[PDB]
Amino acid sequence: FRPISVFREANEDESGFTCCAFSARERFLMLGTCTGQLKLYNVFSGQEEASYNCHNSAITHLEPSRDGSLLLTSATWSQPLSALWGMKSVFDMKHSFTEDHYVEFSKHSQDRVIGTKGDIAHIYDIQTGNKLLTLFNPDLANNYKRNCATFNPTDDLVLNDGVLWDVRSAQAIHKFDKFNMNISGVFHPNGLEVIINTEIWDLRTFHLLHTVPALDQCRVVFNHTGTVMYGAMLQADERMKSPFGSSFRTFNATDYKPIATIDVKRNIFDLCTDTKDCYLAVIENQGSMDALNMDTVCRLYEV
Ligand SMILES: COCC#Cc1[nH]cc(C(=O)N[C@@H](CC(N)=O)c2ccc(F)c(Cl)c2)c1-c1ccc(Cl)cc1F
Ligand SMILES: [Cl-]
Ligand SMILES: [Cl-]
Ligand SMILES: [Cl-]
Ligand SMILES: [Cl-]
Ligand code: NA
Ligand code: NA
Repeated sequence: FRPISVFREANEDESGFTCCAFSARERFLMLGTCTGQLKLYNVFSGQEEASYNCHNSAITHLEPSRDGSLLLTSATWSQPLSALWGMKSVFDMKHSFTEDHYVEFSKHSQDRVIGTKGDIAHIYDIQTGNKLLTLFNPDLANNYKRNCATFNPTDDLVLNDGVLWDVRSAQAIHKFDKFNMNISGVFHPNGLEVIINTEIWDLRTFHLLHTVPALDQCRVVFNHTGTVMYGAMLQADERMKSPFGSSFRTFNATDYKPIATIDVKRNIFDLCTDTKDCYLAVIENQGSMDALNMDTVCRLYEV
């Protein structure tokens, strides 16, 4: 992890970056801020290129579509909690997801959005914004406090609240047993495994493949090729405070063997991987959770 670039929010007493994602445009990074702005920065120079007001509270998460035409944002407490924006021609609002505090695109064909409202998953059509499906079964729920619904790589399956759903049939296929209070789990890009906190399960048999203690209370992301997994531990759950602690870990995504532990000695707000297994960007807070304001920087690392 060679540092390449660092920058703070331009012309700001304290810097308020809260999240990041690589643009479809080379050399440009999208950043959310604590005042609900979306900014485009040159990641090498640190120059601010564009700014748009998206939310009336901190942006917590953002996801660009692969083709560069659409963007999902989420905010902490304002209404709507999540939104879809068009980024061709004039930056515009396409749809609002009033009470969904987390959203993702579908993965294979990016024609749908999946939103989370507490224990409930909502699936929407991008074109119409219509809610197509609600996935929720009170009898199967794990009631994970930090539930996030997600599609699998082929968009055929959803994981919501530790329940595996077949989308087409809107059938609960399997409920994974609950071994933590918070984390609901994600699909491995390999399409064969799910990672639910410290447990790795096989989708073809439902057997436990691996225990990975270091993944406790972690969010994870993969590099472009799905050969490396990055994890960072959430802080246990007024301005937005650092969602993560000060370390992230890398793992071989084929065998879950630890590769590196990186303590950046600053609490982490977000991490994003590029689309070419080359660069990582990290939002790091110079300030503590007791500071009046956050004072974040974006570091670009070569991996
Ligand atoms: C605390 O509430 C406000 C918040 C927040 C928040 N900011 C970034 C993320 C996040 O998960 N980012 C991914 C990457 C991504 N963009 O999905 C991430 C993967 C691995 C890493 F090592 C690192 Cl540091 C971050 C989150 C987040 C937290 C909790 C849950 Cl349940 C869901 C979330 F999206
Ligand atoms: Cl600038
Ligand atoms: Cl806020
Ligand atoms: Cl827990
Ligand atoms: Cl903080
Ligand atoms: Na730089
Ligand atoms: Na705002």
